[PDB]
Amino acid sequence: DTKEQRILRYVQQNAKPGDPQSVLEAIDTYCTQKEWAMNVGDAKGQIMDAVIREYSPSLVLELGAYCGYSAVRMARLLQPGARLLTMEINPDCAAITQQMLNFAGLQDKVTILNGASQDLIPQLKKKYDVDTLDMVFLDHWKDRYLPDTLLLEKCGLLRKGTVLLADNVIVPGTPDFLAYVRGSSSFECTHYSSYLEYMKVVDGLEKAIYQGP
Ligand SMILES: O=C(NCc1cccc(CNc2ccc3[nH]ncc3c2)c1)c1cc(-c2ccc(F)cc2)cc(O)c1O
Ligand SMILES: [Cl-]
Ligand SMILES: [Cl-]
Ligand SMILES: [Mg+2]
Repeated sequence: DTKEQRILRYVQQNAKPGDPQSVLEAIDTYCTQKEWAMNVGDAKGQIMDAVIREYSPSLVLELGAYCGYSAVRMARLLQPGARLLTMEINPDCAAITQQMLNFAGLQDKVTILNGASQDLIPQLKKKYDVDTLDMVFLDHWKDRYLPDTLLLEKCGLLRKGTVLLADNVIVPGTPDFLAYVRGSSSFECTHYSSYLEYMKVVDGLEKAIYQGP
């Protein structure tokens, strides 16, 4: 019996089906009071919400769903018809995420793909009928942020104005990605200082807006 299963059960027993906000609150309570977990959390979550509301993206890709906290956070603010694709390599966590979204009533807005970003990204166009992405949320292995950004570009998935939003650019940190986007003319970057989920430790989000070649 895992921490992730305990989080899901806590949601199911302490939130209201179909009420995404109650789901977020339940997860944040459990992770504050019972067991820490690597959800983006409320501090960084509020910044995410402000970004999502600014851009109202029609198609979002998330790398690293975990238990679905960020997927619930984003999907609850998407406009009608807008969609989120989220990728998760750990099959147990993919299943938790699907159940989390089902409980939240967000399952028609989100597709949870069980697999590795580097395998799935090149299939997005032909298999998932993607043209280009409006926003990408990076929250998977930190050493994959840079390679998968470059892969997204190679596959023609970025357009002028695509918003990349990256978790954990301070802790654990993603130093190659951060140096790269901040030094590249193809990205316009902004740093949003915040706190590591459920902890009094500084962390932050980076927004990197793609500008084309
Ligand atoms: O490391 C982190 N997250 C990534 C991660 C980690 C483990 C497993 C997976 C498996 N999921 C996965 C992987 C690769 C993938 N490829 N395609 C899809 C896909 C999906 C992903 C993380 C760590 C901390 C943290 C830990 C400890 C601490 F002290 C402070 C902070 C805080 C966070 O907010 C974090 O996000
Ligand atoms: Cl999350
Ligand atoms: Cl928090
Ligand atoms: Mg994270």
